[PDB]
Amino acid sequence: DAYEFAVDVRDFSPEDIIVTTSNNHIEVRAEKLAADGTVMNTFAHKSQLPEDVDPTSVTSALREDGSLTIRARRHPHT
Repeated sequence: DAYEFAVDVRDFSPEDIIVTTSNNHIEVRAEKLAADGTVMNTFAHKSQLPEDVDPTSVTSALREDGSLTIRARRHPHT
């Protein structure tokens, strides 16, 4: 089984969407610029992964409905 959550990136461009991970957190972040290029819109979704989720297995899939799907596999205890 894997661990996944969704992010709302509907009004942003793929270039500005960024996924930053580390030992126990994932950080999705985007920002939409105007014609000139001034930031008119930005957010930052910073998650706190469980201890069994491997942060190096994080795949990301943008879909046509404007939702970003973060996905990481977990090695549960046995």
